Amino acid sequence: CPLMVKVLDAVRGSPAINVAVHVFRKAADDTWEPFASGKTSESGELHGHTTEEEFVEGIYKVEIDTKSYWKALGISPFHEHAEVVFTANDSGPRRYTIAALLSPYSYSTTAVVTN
Amino acid sequence: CPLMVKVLDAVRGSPAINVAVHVFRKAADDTWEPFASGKTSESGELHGHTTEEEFVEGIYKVEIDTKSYWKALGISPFHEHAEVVFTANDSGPRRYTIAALLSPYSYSTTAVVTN
Amino acid sequence: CPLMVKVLDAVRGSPAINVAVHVFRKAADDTWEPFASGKTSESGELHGHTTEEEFVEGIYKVEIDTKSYWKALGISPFHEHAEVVFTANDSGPRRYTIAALLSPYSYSTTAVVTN
Amino acid sequence: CPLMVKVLDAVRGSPAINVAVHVFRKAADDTWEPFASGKTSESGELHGHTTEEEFVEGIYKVEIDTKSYWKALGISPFHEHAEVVFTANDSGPRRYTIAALLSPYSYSTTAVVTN
Repeated sequence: CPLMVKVLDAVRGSPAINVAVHVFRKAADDTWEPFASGKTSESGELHGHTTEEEFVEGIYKVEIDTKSYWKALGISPFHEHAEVVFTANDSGPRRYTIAALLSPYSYSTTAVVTN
Repeated sequence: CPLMVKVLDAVRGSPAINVAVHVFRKAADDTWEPFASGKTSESGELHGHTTEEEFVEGIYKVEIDTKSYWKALGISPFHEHAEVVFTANDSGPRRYTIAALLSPYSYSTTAVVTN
Repeated sequence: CPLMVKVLDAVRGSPAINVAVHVFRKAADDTWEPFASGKTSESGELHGHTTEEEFVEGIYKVEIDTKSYWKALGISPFHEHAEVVFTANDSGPRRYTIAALLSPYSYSTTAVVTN
Repeated sequence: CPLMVKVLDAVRGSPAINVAVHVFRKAADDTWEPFASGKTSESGELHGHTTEEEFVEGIYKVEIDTKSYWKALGISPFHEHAEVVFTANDSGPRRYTIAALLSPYSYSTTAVVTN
């Protein structure tokens, strides 16, 4: 899998489990189009999305349903969701890991791009 | 100024100056309508393009043009922009400060909401 | 105020109020000597206990009592405190703002240095 | 291994490789005492420190030589190092992962505690 998403909960000090993640690729009309989606596992990971075949260069959007996650915990959140928009540039045979750290009123996201 | 945006550069330890910010409000037809925009000052702050009257409840999107900022500094960043989407004032009027901390392959964003 | 400390609560989306902060300066004998201390205000800021004359170059340590803060809110946090250690003014006098963003199992800290 | 340290570089979008990490445990005299140390691997991880035998409850300090890491890259950093001080509380048979995200003028750290 060329694109991995890892979500952490900065409140409980745990993986963020059962979080819905939708991945989209930018299409000609500059409209978003579904690409991949799933729920994070107990390790907080959303795994084997697409293969290296369909993971072409382009603009991708990763949308993390943070709001539903916090509501499930009884915690009042600020964000409607977390969005990560980036360019996949084809250079070395690279894996992208999108990491997200969640708190009710803040999140951070980091890309780890490895050979 | 019920909506303030503050942007910091985590690489230089400075305010992120001259960063473009666009604010959208979700309209009735579920599309995004332009609400306010500006560039951060020398103190990394974007102030009042918005009044308290005009800043009614709704879903807002703050999009920070992080890519142009890194590129103008000779850096090729991961993300296209930083997006912050939230519901505003739905329990009455609040002041919101959206803080963003920028690195080339990482950003974080935090909301400070005061009465 | 050449040394300012600002602390935010990522759980409540608010300034972190009444947070204890201790600043130490490394002395000649390689131990830490007490330099300044205070509690954050309602705006989450700790201001001037320091003058520009007294804030000479050296290695400084800013220790933020995050544990007492979470516990006073009914929360059992991971960390004992947040520590920030840095060399100050070694190319002439600067203004430093140390920003800390707090969650129970996570914190981040950022330095903004201006001339 | 009951305690893992994972370090990321928010500048290059990579694991932070070859970073020196020193772990200390709080001793009776309220002095720090060496516990474990090593260099992060190419995956940015410092692995199999101690066993569950010697990883008892107590106050631990993880010190990450961020300054040497940035100097090796030609990047001028703010921090002397990053320090993470926490309490290991013995409850479920738990693994602690200490994650650190580094930028020249900022870092964040998160604990992921898992069964």
